[PDB]
Amino acid sequence: ACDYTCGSNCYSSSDVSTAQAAGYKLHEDGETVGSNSYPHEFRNWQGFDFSVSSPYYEWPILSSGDVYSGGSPGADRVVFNENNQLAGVITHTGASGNNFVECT
Ligand SMILES: Nc1nc2c(ncn2[C@@H]2O[C@H](CO)[C@@H](O)[C@H]2OP(=O)(O)O)c(=O)[nH]1
Ligand SMILES: [Ca+2]
Repeated sequence: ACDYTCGSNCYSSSDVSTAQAAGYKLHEDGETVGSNSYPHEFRNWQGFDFSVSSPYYEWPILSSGDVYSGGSPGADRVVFNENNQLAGVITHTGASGNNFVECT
């Protein structure tokens, strides 16, 4: 069980796909939701080793299973590129400061 584990949140590949589709849709229409304007470009400061090509975009994936629509983001995120490919799943949980750690 769990294709991705961010902290204690367990996500299946289906949860990730759904979250990605919603994030990508907004990106291609040029729209954003939430105070931090999601989805927004992800600069990958930490140099995560994503295999897919940049640019990258940060989009919240909620543990409640709902698609993000502007409320509180939480700590988990799906990163995808303009080719609509999954770059990876990361979280703020377990990281210090304003950094991320990859979900296992
Ligand atoms: N932690 C972090 N924030 C990022 C990254 N890429 C983009 N951001 C967010 O997007 C802005 C533009 O690069 C940054 O100031 C940062 O704002 P936040 O800390 O407000 O999320 C990244 O790799 N790591
Ligand atoms: Ca952020």
